[PDB]
Amino acid sequence: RDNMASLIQRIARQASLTFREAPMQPGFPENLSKLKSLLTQLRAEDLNIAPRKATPLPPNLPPVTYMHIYETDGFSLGVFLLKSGTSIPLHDHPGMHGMLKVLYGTVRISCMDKLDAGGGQRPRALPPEQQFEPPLQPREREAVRPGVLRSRAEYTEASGPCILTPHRDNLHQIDAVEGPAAFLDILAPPYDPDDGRDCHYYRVLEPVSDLPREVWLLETPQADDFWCEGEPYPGPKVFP
Ligand SMILES: NNc1nncc2ccccc12
Ligand SMILES: NNc1nncc2ccccc12
Ligand SMILES: [Co+2]
Repeated sequence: RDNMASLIQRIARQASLTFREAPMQPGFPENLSKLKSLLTQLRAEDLNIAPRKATPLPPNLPPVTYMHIYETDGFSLGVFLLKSGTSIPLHDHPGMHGMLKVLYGTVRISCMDKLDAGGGQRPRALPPEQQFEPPLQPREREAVRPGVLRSRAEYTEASGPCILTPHRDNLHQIDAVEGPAAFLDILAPPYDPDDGRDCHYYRVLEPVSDLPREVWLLETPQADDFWCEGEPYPGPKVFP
């Protein structure tokens, strides 16, 4: 069709409309569904990203890299590229909406939430006799929170986009399965560590089993061996 912008430009426009009057323009549910529809059409070749295959990882190379596409105050738009056998560790997205689309390879995504009384749960404190492996230091026991592990599935470019909300599937872990993988990620609002909106990491405690099952979650510092460095984005530019 004549004069159509690139798909990635149109994704960026729609995320901007989604996450920021006669006739009435779309509301949030309609805009979210349109954003989702655009992401379902996106292929790696639309970003000029050749699928990557396996090559031992030198200790100085990042396990994961990041391609910056665009960002505003409303959203961030970029690509994460995982090397073989790497993992984006379990983390949350506080108060955020998220949408991701696998471009190549296969990822295991585990989706979780911390219990929230605003949803009709009655979150309880960890019981004192409940023990774990490894055992919990006293300051760690006080910091444990209950949560629920909702799903743990493999996703490829043929899967629908994966969506999260402030209150549903807000925690996830992404493991690269059977070689390298990459996905396009939209986050809204973006992280802002200077304004106290950081990426928080977690571990699921193993005590002393189908889904969904309740679990115990402990926040933890970013792992020593996890870091994500930028690399050039080769696809169509998002203007301006
Ligand atoms: N930004 N660099 C790094 N950040 N965190 C962990 C690292 C581990 C090995 C090499 C580089 C690392
Ligand atoms: N699910 N992906 C991610 N979500 N939030 C923050 C991230 C930071 C680094 C790498 C991946 C991230
Ligand atoms: Co994430």
